[PDB]
Amino acid sequence: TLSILVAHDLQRVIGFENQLPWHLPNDLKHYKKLSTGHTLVMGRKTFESIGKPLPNRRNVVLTSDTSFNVEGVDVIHSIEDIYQLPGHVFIIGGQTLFEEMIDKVDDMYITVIEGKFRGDTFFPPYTFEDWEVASSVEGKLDEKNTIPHTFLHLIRK
Ligand SMILES: NC(=O)C1=CN([C@@H]2O[C@H](COP(=O)(O)OP(=O)(O)OC[C@H]3O[C@@H](n4cnc5c(N)ncnc54)[C@H](OP(=O)(O)O)[C@@H]3O)[C@@H](O)[C@H]2O)C=CC1
Ligand SMILES: COc1cc(-c2c(C)cccc2C)cc([C@@H](C)C#Cc2c(C)nc(N)nc2N)c1
Repeated sequence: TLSILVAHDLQRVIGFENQLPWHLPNDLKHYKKLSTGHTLVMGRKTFESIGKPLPNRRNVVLTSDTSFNVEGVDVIHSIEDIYQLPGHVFIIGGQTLFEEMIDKVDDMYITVIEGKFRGDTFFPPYTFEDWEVASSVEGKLDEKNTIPHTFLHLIRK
């Protein structure tokens, strides 16, 4: 199966100057959980901002740069390449990837940040008519997680 995994605010902002405008450990913990034992696909400029890759899951990068051959990471160069990848595959960003993939994924896992942050990169608009709300869970807030957030699981009708 093919899923989107994203965190966006109330105006679908996802990043500002190449990092997440917010910091929310519980999203990261939530993000962390589902990814384990699966494939993750990202645009070069997303991987760039992480540098250090994630343990215990197949990290794949999409770039047209054949020249890049960075240690311990699989490379692809087109969308077709994605179709030919076993197991459960996750689209993790960034924008230009989400834009391309939103109409191809089976379901979506969205953390909705209940706020309005300044951003320069966005998640594509989408209507609930196309999307069965399979689940909706309010995130708990403590001292380390100060921002209201909702974990959604949207499935295409
Ligand atoms: N809130 C969230 O859940 C997340 C937010 N972000 C945010 O996203 C922002 C980055 O967004 P964006 O600029 O879109 O970054 P991307 O990682 O999506 O960079 C896009 C790159 O992917 C490659 N690419 C995309 N499509 C193709 C294709 N069809 N064929 C070959 N290569 C392709 C290109 O690389 P190349 O030119 O080398 O070929 C392109 O430059 C950051 O600000 C970051 O903070 C990122 C992930 C998650
Ligand atoms: C090292 O672990 C990361 C750290 C950051 C990071 C943070 C949290 C703050 C400042 C700068 C950076 C680079 C970003 C990520 C990216 C890959 C992601 C993601 C993502 C998340 C967090 N949630 C949902 N739902 N989808 C997502 N694709 C991973």
